[PDB]
Amino acid sequence: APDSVDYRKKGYVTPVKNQGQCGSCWAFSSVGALEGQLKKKTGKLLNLSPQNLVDCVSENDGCGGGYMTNAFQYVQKNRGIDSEDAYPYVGQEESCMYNPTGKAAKCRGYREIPEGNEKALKRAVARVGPVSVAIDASLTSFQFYSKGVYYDESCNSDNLNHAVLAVGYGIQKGNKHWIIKNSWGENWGNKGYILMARNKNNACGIANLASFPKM
Ligand SMILES: *C(=O)[C@H](CCCC)NC(=O)OC1(Cc2ccccc2)CCCC1
Repeated sequence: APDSVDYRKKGYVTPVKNQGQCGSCWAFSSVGALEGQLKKKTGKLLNLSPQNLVDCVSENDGCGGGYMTNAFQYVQKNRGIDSEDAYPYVGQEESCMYNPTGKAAKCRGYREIPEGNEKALKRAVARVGPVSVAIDASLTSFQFYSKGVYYDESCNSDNLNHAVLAVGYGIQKGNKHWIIKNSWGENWGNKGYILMARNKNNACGIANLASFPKM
């Protein structure tokens, strides 16, 4: 009886969002990780504010990209992150309008998964919850994905360019996989999700930049 986990059934995941014309993949990924830990610690979750991260995380580059660890760092220093409702996503960077009245979660730090270790990533997903990850999502085969377990050998593990959220893992038709929540709208892939090959030599670099927030 193989290990399997789907945090969507557990109430750790919010509906799929859409970055729009904004390289904010990392903000949705971070918010997604924070949301999982929120549910796990407080028993309930809310939609956190990715726009809050885009505008305030000065260490990152807004619509120009950013690292999830900088996001977590920010929330800890700032002593809070706004809810999606208090700081709505507009799809482009603007001045930092963080307001403590709309706080919906806190962060006390973060941990990175040892680079390249899918086993460690598997344990983290199982012991912590949804984990922020990065991959190479530039391949056409990746972008037009619709079902099954994605695997394309050309995927370059040394070219991480898109941040996502690992909300679980398991196996389909004999092929092990990671359950990945994207931020290109539910119109993308399978209702916004995509199953990516797991234990297939770290395909797409799925484990080269994984981390989660301590809450
Ligand atoms: C996801 O929307 C962004 C898109 C960036 C627009 C150019 N991807 C991203 O943030 O990539 C990471 C950070 C980064 C950005 C640019 C060059 C190098 C690194 C890399 C993996 C996760 C975020």
